Amino acid sequence: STGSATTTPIDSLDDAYITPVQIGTPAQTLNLDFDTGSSDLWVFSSETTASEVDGQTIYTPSKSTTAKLLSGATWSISYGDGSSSSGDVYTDTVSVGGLTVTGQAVESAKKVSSSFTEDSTIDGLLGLAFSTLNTVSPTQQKTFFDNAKASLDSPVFTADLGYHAPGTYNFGFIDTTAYTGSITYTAVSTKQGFWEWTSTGYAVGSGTFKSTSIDGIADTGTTLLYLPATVVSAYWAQVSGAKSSSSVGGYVFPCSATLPSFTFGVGSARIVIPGDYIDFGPISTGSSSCFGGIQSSAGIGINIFGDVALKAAFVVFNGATTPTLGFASK
Repeated sequence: STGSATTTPIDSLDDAYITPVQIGTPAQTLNLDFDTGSSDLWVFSSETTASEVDGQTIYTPSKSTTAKLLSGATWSISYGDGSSSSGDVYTDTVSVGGLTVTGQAVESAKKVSSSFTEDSTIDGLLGLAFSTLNTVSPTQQKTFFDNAKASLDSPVFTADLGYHAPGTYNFGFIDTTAYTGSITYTAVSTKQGFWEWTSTGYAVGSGTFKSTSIDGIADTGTTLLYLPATVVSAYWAQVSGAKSSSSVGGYVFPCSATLPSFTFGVGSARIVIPGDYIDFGPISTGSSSCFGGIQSSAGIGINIFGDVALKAAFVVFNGATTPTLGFASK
């Protein structure tokens, strides 16, 4: 089997991408944030505290003839940005782009933190990291991809995120028309439960490539590119007037600037992020200070190849017995 679904930016900045997901019978379609940095499929639901729901579409298990309470199971997750959610668990039929999994754990939120309530466009998350990170207790549950894997033509999914445009998540096949050149594959460590890999270096604009190992995660659920402070300082030093602002929370730059590209290495291959992808617009409406799309990871504990980086590539998440990542230009 295979599946193919379009993923759509939630706003004009590509802050996140939503993909329609069919849950239950008859189908209830919710728009979920596919997140290769986590491993829970959770949804706003009829059980979510009413004051914490503000425009999201909810899953109502009592209206699904295939829903079953997973008795005794609870979940609770805290994300790297400080947000969180928790609740109980149903199993139900879940379909993405024509690919159907029966018995998928659907984590129904009883509580969500304010950042979720305040974003009416995201109805929940669909985790695509390794199932070892799933938070369901006392019986850990598998991700949608792990449940689908055995049925897929090939045990892979691909992320093809758009710049200011829709893109595609494919399951079970690699669309050879979706990229240029060849796909370069690179080793993955699953020791932390992430799609963790080592970039071979970087360049700023037309500058020389610096060969240096940068360990980080491929994370579709993170907006920006978070790299070591040395690398980030080297980038922003090429933008007149750019500075790190403690009050704003990162590097800002004059909105009048033209940003240089940023290149990252994948083996001997190179992925070029155009400068325009690094512009996240005014820090507040009407400001002439703009927020940068490359930020320091120093306060995180891990480097994160988020959407800014991934949208410059066609990315293969190869879930074979020994997982690997593939990157191609497009």
